[PDB]
Amino acid sequence: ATWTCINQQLNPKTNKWEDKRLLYSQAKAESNSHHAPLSDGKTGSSYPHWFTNGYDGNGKLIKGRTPIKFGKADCDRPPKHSQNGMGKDDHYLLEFPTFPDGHDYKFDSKKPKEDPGPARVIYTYPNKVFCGIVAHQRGNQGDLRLCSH
RNA sequence: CGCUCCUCAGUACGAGAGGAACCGGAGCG
Ligand SMILES: [K+]
Ligand SMILES: [K+]
Ligand SMILES: [K+]
Repeated sequence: ATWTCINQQLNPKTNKWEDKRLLYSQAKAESNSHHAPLSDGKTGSSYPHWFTNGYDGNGKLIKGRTPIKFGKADCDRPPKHSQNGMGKDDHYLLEFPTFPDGHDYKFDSKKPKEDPGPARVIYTYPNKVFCGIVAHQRGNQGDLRLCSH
């Protein structure tokens, strides 16, 4: 499919704060999460890595929080995250950068860190069940939000 | 001792969405 993500970017090809409308191919996003390692950010970029989605390692939900209205089960099922993330029983949401040109992220180069952009593909652990494509509202930082489609 | 860079380490430690230090290396005061 294809997800529409809205984001405010300071179009360096201008400088000003512009309201871009990015379109992502669900197919390509999934491809991304597959070519991506199945670990909890112990890579140079730090991706992919756990997306708490408002939760804690227990499955209990953090104060003043509200999970992403994902839809499909699993994705909305309180996670279970244990330290290395590699809990022989754990199950949680991972996040990885995804881009409109749906190229695979250089997950291992810190210094210099390939800019991860505003969007990420969220998929289950350890089955990589695509959940959705969320993105920051302003720039490539801040609070994540589930885009439309 | 102070500052820049590497490294430590995307580690430790986090979960307001991130993220140190000590040791060590290069340099300036
Ligand atoms: K971690
Ligand atoms: K340092
Ligand atoms: K040092």
